[PDB]
Amino acid sequence: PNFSGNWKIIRSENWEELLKVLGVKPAVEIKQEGDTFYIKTSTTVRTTEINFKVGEEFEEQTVDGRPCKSLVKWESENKMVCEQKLLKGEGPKTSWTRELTNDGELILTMTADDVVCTRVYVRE
Ligand code: NA
Ligand code: NA
Ligand code: NA
Ligand code: NA
Repeated sequence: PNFSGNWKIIRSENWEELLKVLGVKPAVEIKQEGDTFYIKTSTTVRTTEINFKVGEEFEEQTVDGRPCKSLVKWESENKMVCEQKLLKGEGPKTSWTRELTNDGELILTMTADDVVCTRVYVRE
């Protein structure tokens, strides 16, 4: 399945704790063509865009905001996983996953050391 769409958030669990264990309502637009992705995430006041291909390193930021090199792999046909490494600093191990349900929900998880936050999106 293909992750393209305009995605609205419907659930969120542990965002502040991801935030509270770390230092410190986004809409998401995805275009996927094969293994190539564009993901734009925005709130009312902030926006960011990433471009990556599965299996190719790229640069982005950690939950707490620090510069990182990322690499995405497929865990299955419906789920991708991303390992991150800070470009400069020491820190918690951070990563994220995105997967699609058969019903077309997009589930994001974000992990910072042992704390996991889950966000769920549907297409609008
Ligand atoms: Na903190
Ligand atoms: Na970030
Ligand atoms: Na952040
Ligand atoms: Na980290």
